[PDB]
Amino acid sequence: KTKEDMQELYFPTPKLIEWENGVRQYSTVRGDTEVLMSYVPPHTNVEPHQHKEVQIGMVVSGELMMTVGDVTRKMTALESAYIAPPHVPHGARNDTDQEVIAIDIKRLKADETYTSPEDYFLDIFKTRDLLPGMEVTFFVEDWVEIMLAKIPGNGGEMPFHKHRNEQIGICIGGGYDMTVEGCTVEMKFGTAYFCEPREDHGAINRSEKESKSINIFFPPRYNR
Ligand SMILES: O=C(O)C(=O)Cc1ccccc1
Ligand SMILES: [Co+2]
Ligand SMILES: [Co+2]
Ligand SMILES: [Fe+3]
Ligand SMILES: [Fe+3]
Repeated sequence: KTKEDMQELYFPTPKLIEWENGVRQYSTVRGDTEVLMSYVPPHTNVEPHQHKEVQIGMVVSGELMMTVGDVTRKMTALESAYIAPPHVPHGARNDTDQEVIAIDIKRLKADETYTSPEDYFLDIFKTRDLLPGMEVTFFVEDWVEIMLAKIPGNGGEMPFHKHRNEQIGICIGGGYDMTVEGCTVEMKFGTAYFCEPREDHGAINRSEKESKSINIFFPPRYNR
């Protein structure tokens, strides 16, 4: 209805969560899904836990030793992702001298079955550009597609559209305008958006440089 009301739906205001061990997170929520961007300090353990929600994790900057179930893997920035199905224990250590920036999606929606690869970690692959100039890379599982998109500056654009797939995402680069229904927000590093099925959305990068985004489809839209 109103601007504020749409903004709070589609571009929820984040809360900052701080842990005793020094991890800070920015949490944004719409209904069945939470996006959490975490800053994990050098040489820090993230204690293992487990929960009924599924969790998808990816590193955006730095390098993170991640453990899902009994699989431990080194996660490289923008080249790694895993799914921890409901109740599978997971934890991590930033074993480096550098901060780690990560994103987690935590989700529990009716009528979704949360499969994962047998060893949890997904394999990235390129495809042809989504639109010319807009390079994308994906991880895909039966119920979720993760699309990393580089939107060029100087008017790189995703035309305004809708689809039945739910689509949630986060700017992980400089910035661009994103619009959902009646609300346009200037995306910054970390800004999350949530589109329910059929809500119209599009984006335009008017800055002078490319911006990156992680865009996640429930269920897959491109690699079905
Ligand atoms: O492919 C789609 O459905 C999209 O919405 C893609 C997208 C990519 C980058 C910014 C906004 C939307
Ligand atoms: Co978790
Ligand atoms: Co879309
Ligand atoms: Fe939802
Ligand atoms: Fe320009």
